[PDB]
Formats: sequence, C-alpha cells, structure tokens
Amino acid sequence: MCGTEGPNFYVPFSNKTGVVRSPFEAPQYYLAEPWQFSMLAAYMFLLIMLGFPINFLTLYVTVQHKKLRTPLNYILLNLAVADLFMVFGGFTTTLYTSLHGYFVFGPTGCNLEGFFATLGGEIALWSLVVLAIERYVVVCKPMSNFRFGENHAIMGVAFTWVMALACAAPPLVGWSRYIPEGMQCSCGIDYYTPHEETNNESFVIYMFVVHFIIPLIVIFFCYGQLVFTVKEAAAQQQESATTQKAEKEVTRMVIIMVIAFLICWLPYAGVAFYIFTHQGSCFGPIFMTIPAFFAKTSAVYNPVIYIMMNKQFRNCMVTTLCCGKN
Ligand SMILES: *[C@@H]1O[C@H](CO)[C@@H](O[C@@H]2O[C@H](CO)[C@@H](O[C@@H]3O[C@H](CO[C@H]4O[C@H](CO)[C@@H](O)[C@H](O)[C@@H]4O)[C@@H](O)[C@H](O[C@H]4O[C@H](CO)[C@@H](O)[C@H](O)[C@@H]4O)[C@@H]3O)[C@H](O)[C@H]2NC(C)=O)[C@H](O)[C@H]1NC(C)=O
Ligand SMILES: CC(C)[C@H](C(=O)N1CCC2(CC1)Oc1ccccc1O2)c1ccc(Cl)cc1
Ligand SMILES: CCCCCCCCO[C@@H]1O[C@H](CO)[C@@H](O)[C@H](O)[C@H]1O
Ligand SMILES: CCCCCCCCO[C@@H]1O[C@H](CO)[C@@H](O)[C@H](O)[C@H]1O
Ligand SMILES: CCCCCCCCO[C@@H]1O[C@H](CO)[C@@H](O)[C@H](O)[C@H]1O
Ligand SMILES: CCCCCCCCO[C@@H]1O[C@H](CO)[C@@H](O)[C@H](O)[C@H]1O
Ligand SMILES: *C(=O)CCCCCCCCCCCCCCC
Repeated sequence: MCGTEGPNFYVPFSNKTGVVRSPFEAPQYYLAEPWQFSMLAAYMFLLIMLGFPINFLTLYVTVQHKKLRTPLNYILLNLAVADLFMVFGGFTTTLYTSLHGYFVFGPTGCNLEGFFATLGGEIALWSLVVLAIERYVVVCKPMSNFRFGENHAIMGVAFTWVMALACAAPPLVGWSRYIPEGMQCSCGIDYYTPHEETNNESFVIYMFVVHFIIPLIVIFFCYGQLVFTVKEAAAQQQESATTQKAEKEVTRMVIIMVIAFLICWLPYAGVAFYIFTHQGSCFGPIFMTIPAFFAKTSAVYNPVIYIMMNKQFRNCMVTTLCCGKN
C-alpha cells in the first residue's frame, strides 16, 4: 500500500488518512509543501530562461552564416529543435501546472505533454548517438568508397525521429502509458506501476535495452575508435606540433562529451539498480524521479558543449549578438 491508484494515475502517497486526490483535480500538497512546488516552478523558469535563448540562437545563427549550413551540422540543428520540444512541451507546461499543485490539463493533456516532452528528450538522445556515428564514419573511414553528403545527413536526422516515435508513440496506443509522475505536475512513461492492461513490464525492458543500453554502447564504441584512429595518425606525424595540438583537443573534447553523457545516464542506472537491488520499500515522488529531475538540464548544457564550444558557431554567435561587428 505505497500509493493511491486510480484511472490514469498513481499518486505515490498512501490514502489511509483519506487526503489523497486525483492529480487531475486538486493540488498534491501532501506530496510536498507549496513552497517546494514553487521551487519546482523556479527550476522550470531557470531552464526556460537559459534553454530557449541558447537553442533558438543556434537555429538563428545558422540562418545568418552560410558556412554553418554543412551536412555534418544538420544533426546539431536537430538537437536544438529537440531541446525546444523539451522547453515548450515540458518545462513551460510544468511551470504552469506546478503553480497549481497538480496537472490541471486532465488525462488528455497528460498524453500530449507526455508525448512531446518524451519526444524531445528522445530526439536529443539519438541526435547525440547519430552525431557519434557520423564522426566515426568520417574519421575512421570504415567504408572504403564512401563520402558523407547531404542525403546521408538527412537520413540520420529522419532516423532520430523514427527512434523517438517508436518510444513516445506506443504509450499512446496500448504499450505502457502516460501518467503524472513525481510531484504529479508533469507526465511521462509509467515506470512506477506494473499495469498489466498495457504490458508495462515488457516496455520497461524494451526501454532499457534499446533506449538506454544501446545508445551508451554506440557512443562509447564510435568515440573510442575515433580517439584510437586520431592517436594512431598523430603518432605517425610527431614532427608536427599542430597535429599533436589537434590530437590533444580532439581527445579532450571526446572526454568532455562522454562524461557529459554519463552524468545524465548514470543516475538512471543507479536508481534502477537500487529499485532492483532493494525492491522492498515505497519510493516517494522524489526518488525514482531524481534522474529525470537532473536530466532536464541537458537542454542547457548539451548545446553549450556541442555548439557553443564548436569554433564555428561561437564566432558566428558573437558576430550575430554584436550586430555584425567583432
Ligand atoms: C482517498 O480516500 C478518500 C476517503 O475515502 C476518498 O475520498 C472520498 O471519496 C468518496 C467518493 O468515492 C466521497 O463520497 C462522498 O459520499 C457521497 C457520494 O455519493 C454517494 O451518495 C449516496 C451516499 O452513499 C449514494 O447515492 C451513493 O452511494 C453515492 O456513492 C456524496 O454525498 C459526498 O458529497 C459530500 O456532500 C454530502 C452532502 O451532499 C456530505 O454529507 C458528505 O459528507 C460529502 O462531503 C461525497 O461525494 C467521500 O466524501 C470522499 N471523502 C473525503 C474525505 O474526501 C478519495 O477518493 C481517495 N482518493 C483517491 C485518489 O481515490
Ligand atoms: C529520453 C528519455 C525518454 C529516456 C528515458 O526517460 N528513460 C529510458 C531509460 C530508463 C529511464 C526512462 O528506462 C529504464 C528502464 C529500466 C532501467 C533503467 C531505465 O532508465 C532516456 C533518458 C535518459 C537517457 Cl541517458 C536515455 C534515455
Ligand atoms: C505563468 C504563470 C501562471 C501561473 C498561474 C497560477 C494559477 C494558480 O491558480 C490557483 O491555483 C490554486 C490551486 O493550487 C487554486 O486554489 C486557486 O483558486 C487558483 O487561483
Ligand atoms: C544525453 C541525453 C540527452 C537527452 C536527455 C533527455 C531526458 C528526458 O528525461 C525524461 O523526460 C521525460 C519527460 O519529462 C520523463 O517522463 C522521464 O521520466 C525522463 O527520464
Ligand atoms: C568513449 C570514448 C572515450 C575515449 C577516452 C580516451 C581518453 C584517452 O586519453 C589519453 O589516454 C592516454 C592513455 O590511454 C594518455 O597517454 C593520454 O595522455 C590521454 O590524452
Ligand atoms: C535535488 C532536490 C530534489 C530533486 C528531485 C525532486 C523530485 C520531484 O519529482 C519531480 O516532479 C516533477 C513534477 O511532476 C517532475 O517534472 C520532475 O521530473 C520530477 O523529478
Ligand atoms: C557583443 O556581444 C556586443 C553586444 C553587447 C552585448 C552585451 C550585453 C549582453 C548581456 C547579456 C546578459 C543578460 C543578463 C540578464 C540576466 C537576467
């Protein structure tokens, strides 16, 4: 008797006192004090105020600078759009619901907010996977007669949308489901109940294998091989101080990107490990949503790492912000 069940929700709070209410109807101030809902709102406001400008500016400077519109940069624009889906499908709705203390848009809005927020995060995840694959192909040259062009980059972008849809769409039609989660102000995949009517168990396995294990392996393999190839070529040209300088910065950047990916990935692994190692206590709204809570900031630091640290985008952003000068 850990929470309270109802049609389309699971409030992680016991109803022996009789105070639990539908998260679609009344504020959940027994899960958390009102000031903590306000802090959830303040957190959403921070993500909005940092997330929108950085990601919109990425799309904007690409319009003004011809040299950014190269096929290898298409996946980065896809990343920027995905973060905007998270900013407007998730953060802004959650800022609005948190100030009410519950999900005021009903079960239909729960599927909408759940779908688009899950879609945004999925497109971003697979954009990082596709970018790793593309860089591996260009550098390690595993295909002998291959040249990466416009059609290939479009293929990679469409691939992320397909992978994002095959995660975000099944809960709309009977495999798992979308319900309020955590403090019940935002909606997502039901990892919290074993709803047999929608076969939640098998969807969690499928999420774990395809959308969690595989992205980590691909990112690690591609960047591992890329670093190996680059170190290998630089070893054959140690008389070039710039070759060694480029090798050091490629390695340093791959380390930064892998560590950033692990900072978002490991919390899920730790919490899932705890849920399956102990598996004997009730998990409050906060605990099993802690990985999701901190993974939201990826809408801010991913464009910082993949775009603002790119030498091209940075100078074009400075030129755009400073009205064409400097
Ligand atoms: C967590 O647990 C709490 C406590 O159990 C639940 O809250 C209760 O929910 C029930 C509804 O399931 C509330 O029901 C009350 O009784 C009447 C319902 O209509 C009945 O009317 C008669 C009497 O039985 C019959 O025709 C028929 O059986 C109907 O089922 C209403 O009359 C009540 O309305 C209010 O006004 C009347 C006067 O009209 C007052 O006298 C009543 O006291 C009442 O306040 C009401 O609908 C019950 O009141 C709820 N209790 C509390 C404390 O809120 C939650 O549902 C549960 N949470 C979740 C998420 O499931
Ligand atoms: C993009 C999200 C839609 C998706 C996501 O939210 N989940 C999938 C992974 C998850 C938690 C739910 O599923 C799991 C199933 C079982 C065990 C652990 C699990 O972790 C995601 C989030 C962060 C990363 Cl890095 C990768 C994927
Ligand atoms: C951009 C920010 C918009 C915030 C809108 C917040 C509207 C809050 O609305 C309030 O919600 C309470 C439930 O907690 C109700 O009791 C109040 O009657 C209602 O006015
Ligand atoms: C390196 C990974 C970058 C993308 C991270 C995306 C994080 C998405 O996080 C997910 O968001 C959903 C909607 O809010 C929630 O329902 C899920 O519980 C949460 O894990
Ligand atoms: C998933 C891809 C991660 C690649 C991380 C590669 C980090 C390698 O980093 C390099 O390691 C060498 C020893 O192996 C050291 O001699 C170098 O100084 C160091 O730059
Ligand atoms: C670091 C301080 C605790 C952070 C974890 C707080 C967990 C509250 O749970 C939160 O509920 C919100 C409303 O549904 C969701 O939008 C968040 O994804 C979820 O983490
Ligand atoms: C190039 O940058 C020349 C233009 C001068 C811009 C300087 C002003 C930028 C200030 C950005 C920080 C805004 C802070 C708002 C905090 C709420």
